[PDB]
Amino acid sequence: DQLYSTLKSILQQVKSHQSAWPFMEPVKRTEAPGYYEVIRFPMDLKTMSERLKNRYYVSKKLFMADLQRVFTNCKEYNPPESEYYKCANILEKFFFSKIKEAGLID
Ligand SMILES: CNc1cnn(C)c(=O)c1Cl
Repeated sequence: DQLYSTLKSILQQVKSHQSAWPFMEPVKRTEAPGYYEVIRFPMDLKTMSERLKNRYYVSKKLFMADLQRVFTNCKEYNPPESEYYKCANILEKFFFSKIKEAGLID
């Protein structure tokens, strides 16, 4: 399947990015005590990798939703000038450039 191959490529490029490090695994409670009382829909790149493997991403829309959720969680939780927020905006720019380069559409 060509969608799977394209999404796998985009996701791995995102994961290899220097600004992806905060988003690689679920936020640990020890890193942010009470995070899971605040953030209703946690998401991270490890979870997305498994979802990709399990053939969840049958559309661009589903893939976009999860990656975008990584960023919105980060911006909802963290101050605008925090390193985490800064990484989210850098990685989001990159993400959208990868979507465009792949020609990924609905
Ligand atoms: C390691 N990533 C983390 C850690 N703490 N918080 C609050 C975050 O939002 C993220 Cl992405």
